[PDB]
Amino acid sequence: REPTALATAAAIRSGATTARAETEAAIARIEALDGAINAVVVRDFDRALAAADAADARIQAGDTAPLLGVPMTVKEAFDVEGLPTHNIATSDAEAVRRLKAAGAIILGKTNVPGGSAAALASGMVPLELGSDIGGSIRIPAHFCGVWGLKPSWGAISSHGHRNGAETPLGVIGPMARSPDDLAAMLDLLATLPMPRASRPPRRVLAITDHPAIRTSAVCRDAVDTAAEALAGAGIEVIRSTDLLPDLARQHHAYGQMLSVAFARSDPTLHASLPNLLTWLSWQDAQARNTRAWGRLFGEVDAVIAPPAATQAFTLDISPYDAHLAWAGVATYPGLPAVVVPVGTANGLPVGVQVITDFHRDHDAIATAALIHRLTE
Amino acid sequence: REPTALATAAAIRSGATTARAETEAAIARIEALDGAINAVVVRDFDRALAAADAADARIQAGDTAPLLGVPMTVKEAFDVEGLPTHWGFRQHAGNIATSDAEAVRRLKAAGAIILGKTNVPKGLGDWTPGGSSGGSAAALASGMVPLELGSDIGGSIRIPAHFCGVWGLKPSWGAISSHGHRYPGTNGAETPLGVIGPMARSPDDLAAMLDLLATLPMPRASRPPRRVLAITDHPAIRTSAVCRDAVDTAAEALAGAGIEVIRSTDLLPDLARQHHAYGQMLSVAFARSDPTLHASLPNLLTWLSWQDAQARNTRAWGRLFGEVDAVIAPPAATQAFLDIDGVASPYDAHLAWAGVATYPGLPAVVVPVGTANGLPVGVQVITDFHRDHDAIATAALIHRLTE
Repeated sequence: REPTALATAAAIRSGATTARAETEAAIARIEALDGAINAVVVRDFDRALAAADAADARIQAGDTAPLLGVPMTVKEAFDVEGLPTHNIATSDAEAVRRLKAAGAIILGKTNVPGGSAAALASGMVPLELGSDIGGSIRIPAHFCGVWGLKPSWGAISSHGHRNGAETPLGVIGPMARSPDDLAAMLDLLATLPMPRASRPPRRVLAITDHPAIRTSAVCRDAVDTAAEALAGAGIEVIRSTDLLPDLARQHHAYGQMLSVAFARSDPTLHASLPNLLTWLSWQDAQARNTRAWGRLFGEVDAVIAPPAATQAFTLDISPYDAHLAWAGVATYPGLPAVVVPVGTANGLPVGVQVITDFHRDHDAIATAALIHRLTE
Repeated sequence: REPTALATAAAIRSGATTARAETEAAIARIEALDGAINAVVVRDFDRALAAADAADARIQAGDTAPLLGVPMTVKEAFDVEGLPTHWGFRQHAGNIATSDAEAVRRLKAAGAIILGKTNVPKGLGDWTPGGSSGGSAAALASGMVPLELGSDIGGSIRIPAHFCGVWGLKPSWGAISSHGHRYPGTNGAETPLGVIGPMARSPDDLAAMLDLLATLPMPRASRPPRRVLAITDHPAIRTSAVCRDAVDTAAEALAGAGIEVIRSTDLLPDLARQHHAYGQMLSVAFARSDPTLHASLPNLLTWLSWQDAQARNTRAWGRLFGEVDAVIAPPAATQAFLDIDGVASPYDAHLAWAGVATYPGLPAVVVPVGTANGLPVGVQVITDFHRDHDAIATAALIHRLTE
């Protein structure tokens, strides 16, 4: 039941603890627990302790930065100066730069999924930083019972996260065990200030079935539980609308675009890339999809849905993207989506994803928080 | 000249005039110039007066949205609800915009009155300088209206502003939504280059417009600049003496106010390579226009590689902006006197000065700095990505100092 990031920060500021203590304790927890959970695959414990010392000095000098002294890890795909990335990074990723400027201590990097989600769930650290490579923020968060924000496309710079430009599906985003933690991370990471949460939602679309994959009853029931809780608080919940984009076609288009990213990654598959004119048509359809979602969001304030179809589930040197169907609902149009834990079933976490309109990230967090409070 | 937009808005707020009066006056000024300047090619005067009435009601109800009652026009490329956008229908009603472009929506919400739409700027060799040829810039320069709204992929904000002696912001890439705007002849690949932006006769006007138009809040102006790079030569084209001298005038004014002006730096990205890469991207954006461009389309891997190089370019500019606060340069190679902002080829040298800021996505303000040979001449002020407000402030400083 370890404290939140904001709680740790305020405790360091108030003199109830120090950055050094928090870093020492987190190292101990990792060494204790990572024995059995191999999450922290790149350790930077000595430099971290020295940085904790630096942060303590800052605190004593009266500095008031919102994550000062808070230990954390980040996905191994982020450059951290002097650590390896799949090759030694000569500079920090932009997101890492911003986290350090806010005072956080990077203890090391977690293995690609859910490393980050495991580190959070096991209590090792209160903050983490993932990236949406096929639902790699939301699905681990759902599997492991923690919180994740897959932000609006382009909200946060992915410079230093792995030859340079932003990709039309990929985003980086915060993971935590608290919505207030997510919100503070978003405000630190965002290139430009994101709109503040508006009024509580008045109407929500709840969906439980996706044409591309069968969803388990547990995941469906979780959405239903959330829907009923919202209804009970006087929010109107609908289950169908003419403004819902065609999810089958959307999922097909998502898989096409996703396969480009992975075809480009290996020269042997370079022959199978589409031609430029096809690519430009795919980008136009993506843009249209975003606008279609915008129209839906003229009628509803949020969409609630499964994060994934299930709960948590060689001599050779994936084509199958239907497990990503639920992730692609938000990813393809670039909409923000928060995964929130809503309980355990069969001794395993289950969450719900809350999708809002483009740039309504803060609302996704607030509505997720509302669901959590109403579901206890 | 006529008052600025912010001056008009304060006069309406103070009760010195009304939106109705301002709209009546602007209509009269447009009609007065029908002989010589036909820039307002789509007119919506009746609905405008009713919208002026609405704005007056808002004022009476205590609203203080910053453009309330201020008349304006917008480039004909923008959708305005109830006015023609050519949608390809072989009937009238099919070609009527059913909604405002996002930028127009924002302007109207802030209280501006859209009287109508201005002709797209005329091309190089088709040219108040030029009469109507400047479109938005001509409407501003002639005093018809104090606010305008343009779009710029190869200079159609900056260069008309320079030709006509008015102000324009080519914002940071992505700063303002281009929903409801269409670059004729493009195929989606113009998206990494094109921006929409405000035009006015005042830096304060530009700054207020930017804040109303911006999707997300833009950083506030920081301290005054301490160091500026002045450049007068581009490898792809010869620049006229007068355009060079304008930069020199601005440089000397800044220097005289104690700002350090340099003329060279190791951190200046390679303008020749950048100009070539800009032309390549334009040749894809406009490939629908021409069988030759269609034939010479690259493969996808090459396209994606061009986008990576563009991203690297932006960062190279960022490194330059760790040492200087602004770059001042010609807006264009001359003064006044398939279609890519007035030119017929993606590789036309006349785009050189436009490309300096366009390719990396940097903000650039064009500011009038006087007249030579009886024609306006301006300077473009380029700042780092998202430092739009600094571009405007530095432009404003230049203007004050060259009085």
